[PDB]
Formats: sequence, structure tokens, C-alpha cells
Amino acid sequence: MTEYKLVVVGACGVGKSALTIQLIQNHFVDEDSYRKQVVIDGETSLLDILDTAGQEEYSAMRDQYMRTGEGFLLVFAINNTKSFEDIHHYREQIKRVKDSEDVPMVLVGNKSDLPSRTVDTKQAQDLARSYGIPFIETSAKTRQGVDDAFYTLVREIRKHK
Amino acid sequence: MTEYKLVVVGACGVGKSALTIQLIQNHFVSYRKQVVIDGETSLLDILDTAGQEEYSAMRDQYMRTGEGFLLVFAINNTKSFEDIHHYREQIKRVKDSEDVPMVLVGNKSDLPSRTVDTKQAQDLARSYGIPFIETSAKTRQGVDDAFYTLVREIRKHK
Amino acid sequence: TEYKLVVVGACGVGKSALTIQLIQNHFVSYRKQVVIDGETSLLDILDTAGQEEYRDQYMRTGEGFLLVFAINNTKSFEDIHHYREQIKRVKDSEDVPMVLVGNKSDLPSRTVDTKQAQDLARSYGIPFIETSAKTRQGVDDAFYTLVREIRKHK
Ligand SMILES: Nc1nc2c(ncn2[C@@H]2O[C@H](COP(=O)(O)OP(=O)(O)O)[C@@H](O)[C@H]2O)c(=O)[nH]1
Ligand SMILES: Nc1nc2c(ncn2[C@@H]2O[C@H](COP(=O)(O)OP(=O)(O)O)[C@@H](O)[C@H]2O)c(=O)[nH]1
Ligand SMILES: Nc1nc2c(ncn2[C@@H]2O[C@H](COP(=O)(O)OP(=O)(O)O)[C@@H](O)[C@H]2O)c(=O)[nH]1
Ligand SMILES: *CCS(=O)(=O)NC1CCN(C(=O)CNc2cc(Cl)c(Cl)cc2O)CC1
Repeated sequence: MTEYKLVVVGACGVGKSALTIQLIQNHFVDEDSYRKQVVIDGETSLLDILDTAGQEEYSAMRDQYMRTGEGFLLVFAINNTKSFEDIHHYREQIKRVKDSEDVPMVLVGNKSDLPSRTVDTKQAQDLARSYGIPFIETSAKTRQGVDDAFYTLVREIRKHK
Repeated sequence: MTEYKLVVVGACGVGKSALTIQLIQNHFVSYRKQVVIDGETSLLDILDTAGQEEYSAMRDQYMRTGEGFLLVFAINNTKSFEDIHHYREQIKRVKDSEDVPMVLVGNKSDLPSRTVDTKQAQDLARSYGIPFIETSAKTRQGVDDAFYTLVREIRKHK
Repeated sequence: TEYKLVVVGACGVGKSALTIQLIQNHFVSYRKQVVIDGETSLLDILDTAGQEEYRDQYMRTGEGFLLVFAINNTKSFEDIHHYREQIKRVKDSEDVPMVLVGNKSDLPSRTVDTKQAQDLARSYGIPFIETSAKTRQGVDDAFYTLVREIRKHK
């Protein structure tokens, strides 16, 4: 059976854990590792997921997951300009550790349910276009885009393989 | 607000009209509907192709006009599933693009006489890189999901 | 039970094509026995095509009116106001059964949008039905809806 090691990266507080909880546990209320078998396009897939902002205690485990991670969600929040500005850093770090220019990634703009917006959808779309990766708008609260984000990433991994 | 022109294609008798009627009128025996998808209100305009679709020239016109396509087969009609590749190839040819919003739809899911397995259809959709939704115009299973997913694919393309 | 229906609208909007599609069921004063709302009805349909504008008896006698414009003919839509006002004046009533009909819906382009027509029909307090005499889309709906409006009035 196929396993996918996924890493969810982005600034503290953008909703990485919330997105992963919604995917895996199917709830939201207002732990950084998860493991579950799902079915994606008829293929049974074990997802092994790590959420990380890059500043957590277990750096050794983080470096391991970065090296073996097959795909990455690059997450910012639409009401957090700094988190959007941080995306380039995260992508550059992944490319360095993987020593590759072809790493499966999806850009995720979370908290789309909130009326406070400081990052334009066009900004994000433009950035994702430059990187050659999909952009998905999500809300961990309403479930908007959550399956799409993770499943699109799994589809990017298959493309790569 | 944003209007999306949608075209439902597939073999005669797979339930394209039935799917449309179930979407718009919530009935199983009007082509426009306002919907909210992912927080955005949109107008679905399903092109009415009845009568005219028998002519290739008109089919070409509808394909050029449409922004996204449901590729419908019936799960108790193997030939209708086999016909899907041809229909997709015509859309790609006419719109001169290898990237056109489409969703694969396996209709009549309520029937026991299934001859097209979920796996066969999933494999096809995975190859095309498009969503696959199983539907029944009779029970309403999957009907909103099929059309709303197509809108999502159109939005991604644009 | 007889219903006297009158089809009005600018030249070339499809008044005759709609009438013939209803009666004879093909695309190019009339009577047709129909069943509507379970009731057997005799429809007397006056196609005013070619009728000279200079028909007081037909209007006063007419029980319901199809106000037809073509969705690719802005002027024909503008002309609907004329017909509406003329009929209300001549019949001397504010409650005359009418249906607004936007014909030629099969054409690939349109210059009168659905919202425009829906809003005008709302102003008038009448139904709006999009039709194609060519494909028969909406044709029965238009005439049957008018019969229903007459019944509500009666
Ligand atoms: N309204 C809203 N709040 C969210 C969303 N995602 C996360 N949150 C909230 O944002 C805060 C931080 O989320 P968290 O998952 O801990 O962020 P992380 O540090 O990236 O793992 C929490 O209070 C969450 O409930 C969302 O999509 N919408
Ligand atoms: N049992 C079942 N019958 C269906 C379904 N959808 C359509 N039908 C029937 O299939 C036949 C053809 O449907 P229709 O909408 O006319 O097909 P079209 O030619 O693709 O537009 C009709 O007898 C419908 O009642 C479905 O989901 N379940
Ligand atoms: N494409 C299309 N042409 C129509 C339709 N209805 C009428 N026509 C054409 O428009 C022209 C005028 O139709 P006609 O019935 O004579 O209009 P009238 O003057 O209002 O009675 C003719 O060439 C018809 O064939 C329709 O629904 N679609
Ligand atoms: C149901 C018999 S029919 O001859 O009237 N319609 C056929 C025509 C051939 N065909 C398709 O090409 C696939 N469906 C389809 C494609 C397009 Cl582009 C359009 Cl506009 C409409 C339809 O139905 C099957 C149905």
C-alpha cells in the first residue's frame, strides 16, 4: 500500500494544525503529527503528516521530515501579511534540503472564511503561477478547500513519481 | 455576479436532462440557477442543447461557448462509458486546448444492474486529471456535487 | 370552456412561428383543443402578425395577451411598453392577463438579457417565459401559462 509523507509548513498561527485536524479528525474548535489511511481517486493512501513553522523543539525530526517529505503545503493566512511574505523562505528552504528544483508543493491561503483580508487572491495566484504550483483557498473552520488542498498535493506527488 | 456557462455531454439516454432538472428544479420525472460555492455567489447557465445537439456544427458551437463540461456516462451502460474518450477529444479539438474544465460523472448510481465499476471510472478520471463524481438524478445522490465541482474546476482554470 | 388569446409584438419576433408550433407542432385566427390543469379547453388564438394597427374588438374581446419580443432584438423589447399600455387602455383595466415571452432563445447571442426581461415582467406583475419556436422550448409553457393567468382573473 502506498504511503505519502506530507509536510505542512508556514508561520505560527496560520492554521496548519487546524487544517490537518479537519482533514484527519473532521472537526474544528476555536499535536503536530498525524497518520491516517484515506482513499484518493480510488487509491488507498496512508498519509503521514507533519505540521511545522520551523521553530519547534524537535529540529532533528523536522530535518528528517523535510528530507523525506514527498510533498509540502505552503500555508499562509489571508489575514496575515507576514505569513504570506514568509512563503518564499519556506519554499527556498525546502528546495535546499531536498536539493531539487522539482518538489511537489501546493500554496494554501487559509482562513478564507474571515472578513479581514490583507492578502489579495490575485497576489497569491500570481505567486503560485511563478512557482508553477497550484493555489487553493481554504478554511479549516468551514472545511472549504481542505480535502482539495491535501488531495491536490497527493496528485502532485504522483505526477512527480 | 459571475456566470458560468456549463455544458452536459454524454451518450443519448445517460440522464443528462434528468441531472439538469434535478439540479435546478429538484424533481425526477429551466436552465439557470443561482448558487453559493465556497463563499461566492454564482449563476449557473446550463446550455440547452436539446434538438440542436444532433448537428455537429451546433455541437462545435456549444463546445466553443461552454466554459466547463460534465462528461456523463451511465453505470449500467458500458458503451456510454466507452464513448467518453471520444466526447472529451472533440471538446479538446474544438476549443484548441489540452486544458479544459471537465468532470467525469457516472450516473444512475441507484440501479443494481451496474456494469461499469467505480474503479474503471476512477482510473479514467485519474488519467485525465479530472474529478469523478457518482450521481443519481433519481435520488439526487451527487447531483449538486457534480455541478459545484465543475464550477470549482472552471474557477481554477481561470 | 373557451379562451380567447391574442399574440402581440413587433414584426418578426416569432408570433406566427409560436402560434403554428402550438397548433400544428412544427416550425416554419386559429383554434386548438387542449388539456390544461386537467381541464379540456378550446383555445382561440389570434396571431396579430400582419393585422393592421389602425383591432379594438380583438383587444376588448381578447382575454389574455402574449407580449412577444425576440431576445436578439432590443427594439422589440422596447416596443413591449407600447403593447402593454395599448391593451390596458383599450380594455380599460389594470388587471389584464398577460405573459411576457422572450423568443428565439436558440440563437447563440442575445442583446436582451434574462434579468432585464424578468425585471420588466416583475414590474408588470406577469410571468416571463423564454421560448424557441424553432426547437419548441417553452412554447407550450407560454400559452398554458397565459391560460392559467386568465383563469386566475376569472
Ligand atoms: N476563522 C478561522 N480560524 C482558524 C482557521 N484555521 C485556524 N484557525 C484558528 O487560528 C488559530 C491558530 O490555528 P493553529 O492550527 O493552531 O495554527 P498553526 O500554528 O499554524 O498550527 C486557532 O485559534 C485556530 O482555531 C480558519 O480557517 N478560520
Ligand atoms: N434509474 C435512473 N434513471 C435515470 C437516471 N437519470 C436518468 N434516468 C432515466 O434515463 C432515461 C434517459 O434520461 P434523459 O435525462 O432523457 O437522458 P439524456 O438523453 O442523457 O438527456 C430516462 O428514462 C430517465 O428517467 C438515474 O439517475 N436513475
Ligand atoms: N431562430 C429562430 N427563428 C425564429 C424563431 N421564431 C421565429 N423565427 C424566425 O423569425 C422570422 C419571423 O418569424 P414570424 O413568425 O414570421 O414573426 P412574426 O412577424 O412575429 O409573426 C422567421 O424567419 C422565422 O423562421 C425562433 O424561435 N428561433
Ligand atoms: C440523444 C440523441 S442526439 O442525436 O440528439 N444527441 C447525441 C449527439 C451525439 N452525442 C455527443 O456528441 C455527446 N453528447 C453531447 C455533446 C455535445 Cl458537444 C453537446 Cl452540445 C450535447 C451533447 O449531448 C450524444 C448525444
